[PDB]
Amino acid sequence: PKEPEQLRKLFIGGLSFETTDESLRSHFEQWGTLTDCVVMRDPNTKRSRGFGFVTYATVEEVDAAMNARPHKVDGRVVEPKRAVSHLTVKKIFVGGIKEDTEEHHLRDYFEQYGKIEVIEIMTDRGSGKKRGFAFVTFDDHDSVDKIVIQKYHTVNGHNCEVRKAL
Ligand SMILES: CN[C@@H]1CCCN(c2cccnn2)C1
Repeated sequence: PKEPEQLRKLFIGGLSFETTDESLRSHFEQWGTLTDCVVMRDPNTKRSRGFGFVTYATVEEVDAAMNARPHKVDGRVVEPKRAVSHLTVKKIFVGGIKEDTEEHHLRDYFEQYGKIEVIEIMTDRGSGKKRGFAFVTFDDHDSVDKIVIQKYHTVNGHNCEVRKAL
């Protein structure tokens, strides 16, 4: 069936106050079918609040829209983000990797979510032994947002716990 609607929405911040439901839709329809598209406005003045949201038919369409950033909508670069599960960060904690998980295990898996800048496999300050967790830093927050909404992460045969970090 259909992916949950929450996972198909993009919050668009930084809109030009002249962007309308129609111009936001015409822009974002380039990357998929939009089932919803709304500019948020003041209830009394009708003046734009400078943000809005679009809902795609599928998660792959959300991905396509995010991969097409930066988006310049009505002359202004906007800020799309997936809906809250916003804690906008570029780093994840990866736990449950035990002592046999290496850098290449984490890189080969996580590189398909985004461009990796740092992998830090955590070791004991006294003994140097691996502690069984790591941090991965990406160049952009959407990688992290995709990662943390998955129910499961399997890396090196381990079922891992993944959370946003700082
Ligand atoms: C072994 N438990 C670790 C130690 C410190 C890192 N940590 C987290 C968890 C979520 C986000 N950032 N860091 C928990």
